[PDB]
Amino acid sequence: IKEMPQPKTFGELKNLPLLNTDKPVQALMKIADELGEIFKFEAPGRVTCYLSSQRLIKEACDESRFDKNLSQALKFVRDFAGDGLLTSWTHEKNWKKAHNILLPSFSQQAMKGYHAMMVDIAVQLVQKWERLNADEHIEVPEDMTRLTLDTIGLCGFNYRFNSFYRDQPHPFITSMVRALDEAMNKLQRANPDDPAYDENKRQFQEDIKVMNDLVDKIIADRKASGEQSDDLLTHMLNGKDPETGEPLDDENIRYQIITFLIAGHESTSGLLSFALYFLVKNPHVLQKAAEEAARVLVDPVPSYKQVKQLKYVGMVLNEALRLWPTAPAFSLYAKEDTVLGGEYPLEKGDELMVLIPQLHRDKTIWGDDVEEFRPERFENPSAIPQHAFKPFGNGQRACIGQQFALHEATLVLGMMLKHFDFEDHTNYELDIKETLLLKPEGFVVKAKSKKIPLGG
Ligand code: HEM
Repeated sequence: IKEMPQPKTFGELKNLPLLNTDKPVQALMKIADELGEIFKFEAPGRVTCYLSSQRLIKEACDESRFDKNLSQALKFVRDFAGDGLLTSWTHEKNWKKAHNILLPSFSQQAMKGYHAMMVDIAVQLVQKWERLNADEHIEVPEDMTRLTLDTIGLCGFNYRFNSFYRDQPHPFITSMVRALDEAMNKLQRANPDDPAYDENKRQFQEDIKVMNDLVDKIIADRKASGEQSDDLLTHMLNGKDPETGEPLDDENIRYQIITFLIAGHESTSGLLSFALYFLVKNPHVLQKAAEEAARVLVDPVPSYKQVKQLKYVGMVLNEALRLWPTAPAFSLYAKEDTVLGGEYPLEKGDELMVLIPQLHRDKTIWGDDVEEFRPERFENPSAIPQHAFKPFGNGQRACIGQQFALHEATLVLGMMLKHFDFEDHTNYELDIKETLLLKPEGFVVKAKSKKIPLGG
């Protein structure tokens, strides 16, 4: 039984002066390098505990002792994501019900049905880049976000945002992105009911009606035609919880649709952008990956089977997730009084954060060279110690989109590698912007086409 390690406290400010940054996760990582696998963090009126070692994180992942907590971010996101799967407590009736209904629609098998729609958008991306003039360049996260949003839109509810036809995004995306940005901004707002934020709260209400109006209209449209589809909306309209026997109601269906867009777009865009960041910085890995892509992707458009044979591209994406998991933290609470790691007593309801980028640099698990980009670490996934690699969270509250995200990213990165050579023409210095997610801000490349025809 030990006192919990903790950074210096500064009077009433507690540990807050140590996070005077718009990159708190990276600052927290530096604090963990100093204090080790657990420290307590205090701010005026809040206390949390940050875990970074596999040894402790494997205890935190025992679901009989700790359940998912809604961070303050998730709470503010709940004002428009409602009781969709991401922003619900595990005890909510609609959590268990939407989970049981939705899980078969997110399985590896189910990816066979979304494949044609993911290729549709992936071809539009390849075509965009094929059509650039020499001397133009690519804005990487901006184009990955066009792709992921359009793919979730199409696979999710057969709606085309048509992001590659636009300078200014579709109104629904604008409202969604501004809603998220407002929810993030609220976290560091000292005088929230001040008059200066009345414009903020009106705009926030406008963006919610825009999102709701569109999604309610498409749901009602679909119920009136009876059209069936290869989309998640179809499954939610037809599905019944095997446990209660009930279906989702229209309002919850709307929240799940908004939730897929929130949960899937930025996180999957980051994963593709970081993977392409590490490849252009490690030309020898880029060549090995491009060699796989040429060997495997023999038809003008990839089959589902082919995507599954892209094992090295898969390793690349897992190593990008090791170094910079794009959702860098998830929050947990103690369900009852407990002792963590035989040393730290926790009281019922105490909060823990899992600092995933630090977890992923546990030298006792990964070897001393943790900063190096080595996809080969993932050659044999079953040999990786249990709970060492957690970019998709944990247990029943893990990412339901994991197979969808991975299949999407493998497909797209395999086609990028097949069709283009890449140049890091600005010698880009990694700049990791933090919102709810990580992304390599300002990352730009040039792509030189290999002149390989696409398909019907
Ligand atoms: C590679 C990109 C992705 C990463 C790194 C990621 C990561 C995560 C993480 C860490 C969680 C747990 C959140 C928490 O504990 O508070 C989560 C949950 C969730 N994600 Fe993802 N995710 C990704 C892609 C997607 C996609 C493409 C979708 C949807 C199509 C999606 C939908 C969801 C949903 C609905 C939840 C809540 C699941 C539940 O609690 O029942 N994610 N994801």
